[PDB]
Amino acid sequence: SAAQRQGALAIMSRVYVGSIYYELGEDTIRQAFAPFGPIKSIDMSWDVTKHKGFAFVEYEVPEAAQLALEQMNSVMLGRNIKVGRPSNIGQAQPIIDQLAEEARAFNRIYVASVHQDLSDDDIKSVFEAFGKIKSATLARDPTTGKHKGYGFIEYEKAQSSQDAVSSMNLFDLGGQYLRVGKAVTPPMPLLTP
Amino acid sequence: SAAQRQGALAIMSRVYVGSIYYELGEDTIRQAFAPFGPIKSIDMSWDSVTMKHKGFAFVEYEVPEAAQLALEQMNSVMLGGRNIKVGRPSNIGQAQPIIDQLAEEARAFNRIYVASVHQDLSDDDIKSVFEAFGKIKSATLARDPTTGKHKGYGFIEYEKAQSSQDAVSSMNLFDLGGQYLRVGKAVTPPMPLL
Repeated sequence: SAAQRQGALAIMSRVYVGSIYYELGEDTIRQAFAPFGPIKSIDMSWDVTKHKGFAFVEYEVPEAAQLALEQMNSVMLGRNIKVGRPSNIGQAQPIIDQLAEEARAFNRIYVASVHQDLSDDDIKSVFEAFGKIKSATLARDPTTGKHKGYGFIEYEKAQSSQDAVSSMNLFDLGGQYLRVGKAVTPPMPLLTP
Repeated sequence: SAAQRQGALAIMSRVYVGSIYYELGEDTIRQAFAPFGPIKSIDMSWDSVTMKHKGFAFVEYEVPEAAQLALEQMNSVMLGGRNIKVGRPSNIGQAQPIIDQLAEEARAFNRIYVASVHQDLSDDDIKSVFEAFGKIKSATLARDPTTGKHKGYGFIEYEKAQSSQDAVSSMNLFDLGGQYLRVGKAVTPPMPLL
């Protein structure tokens, strides 16, 4: 149902961050996870005595959490943090799996850490180098219209999309490294079909 | 030094597996991590009084590449959806320089690691399937010295970096037999001590 696919997406957008050093606060966390997408919010455990060592970071989109998942299982001054999906995924797993399946019918990729000055056509040009693009569009603040550093690209061909992730992830663009990954949800996840 | 590059490789071959459910034993762990490479050994915490394990263990592979793939691929579920967490060992500090040094040298080669290679596939089979992404300089499966039977994994070297990149991008999780190859970029140079 629309409401269910909505609650799965919500859960799909969260990552458990564990083993947070004791001096580290929401700001270091935020700073360390933002390259995968603008942080929507963060829930840090709280104790008497400072946080219980863990938190929950929520992105605006599932793709961000997936990239963060895959890329942050590492060090906040060699091995401290562990990253993972939230524990109450069970009941939502069916729809999530259902979503991952629908996503495969599209050759859609997610791009993050897009420098503020790059525009849509810039994105289109760099990326259209792996294949004919059906669409490439950066997300933006409705109020302002300024793009929020990430977006989605749709290729005509699966190989094109595959080549792009393989080639452009961690690609140095400005003093920033793009974070690229395959979409984990279909374009508009809940119409009527 | 030869001895130092040796101790880094040793550390590079280990992954911390955490949040192990309380009934799970060394066998489930072994079974869940072997697709990335044959397990050399496993060290499971133990509580001498409770009379059970402390929830974590240390799995050692025969090679660093296995641990890297396992690292990247097992941060997931052993009954539920999310139980296990995977990571590198905590005493990497002193060895980080050499490890970084190793990762740097590895980039001068277009070498990939392939695991979960079915027992019947031979070297040339590997060569053929993979030579489809580029001219291969070498493709060779590891084997038991005693027996000579290949141990399910091996290394391939392409002439070109794009070839190697296309292969990992294309062949990882590639269904070959009732097995899915685990492919990844080498993390060490061919013979890290000469």
